[PDB]
Amino acid sequence: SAVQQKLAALEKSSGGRLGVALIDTADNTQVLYRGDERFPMCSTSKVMAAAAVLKQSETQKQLLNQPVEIKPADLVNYNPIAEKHVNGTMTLAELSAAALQYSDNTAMNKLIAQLGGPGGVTAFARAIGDETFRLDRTEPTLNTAIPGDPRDTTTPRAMAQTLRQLTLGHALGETQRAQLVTWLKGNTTGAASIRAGLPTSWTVGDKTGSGDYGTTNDIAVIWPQGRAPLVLVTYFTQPQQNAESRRDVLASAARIIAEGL
Repeated sequence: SAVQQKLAALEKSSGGRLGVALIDTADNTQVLYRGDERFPMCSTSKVMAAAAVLKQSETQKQLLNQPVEIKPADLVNYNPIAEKHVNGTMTLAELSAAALQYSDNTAMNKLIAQLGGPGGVTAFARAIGDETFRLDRTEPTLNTAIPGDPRDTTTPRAMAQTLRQLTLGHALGETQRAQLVTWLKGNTTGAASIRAGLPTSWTVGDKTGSGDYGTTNDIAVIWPQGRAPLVLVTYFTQPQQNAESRRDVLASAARIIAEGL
């Protein structure tokens, strides 16, 4: 299609490897570009950790209000919110919000711990029917994004389907789903990524990710004004370990997708 030729050209112009999956929930049509290739998730994996905690809260009704101590030893490389609460506590809700809306890496590690390790995050993916997602490491080493390394990867197609289920479907309870949507809509890190390729009137909830090898990712649910929502996953990684982030590629891919709907 026109759209796949334009995405291939964008990819060729960028020097990297681009993976895209769009689900249009109006007709359940899908547009895929390298849709079954593995990409390093980097911080887009935080969505799965937060959703797993939300799932636990369907039975432990008070779980999100549970205080969790933030100690200096807990701090890793990027902790914009947890830093503000060292030697104090954050609730699991506050950690989930921090992980999602600020990409706080300490918060992500506390969510992983709450789930019993990376295996507990992966287990949740399996439980909701995602056989592709794998979380193997904690922060910050899950962002190494080494070419060919299957650790901490998923595919665009798999992540789109899973994001759809978590936000628009019923993999979570009604209150939990609404909370996740509210968290994603409040993301602060996304302005230059998918959002930048889309009409300003559209409502977007997204989670970015960044890592080594210039890895630059964004996964989004999109609510156009007067139109069924869309799920869009854009993954991008590059051949040089020290390559710079290319959020403009994600904006451009979103724009190409938006041209056609």
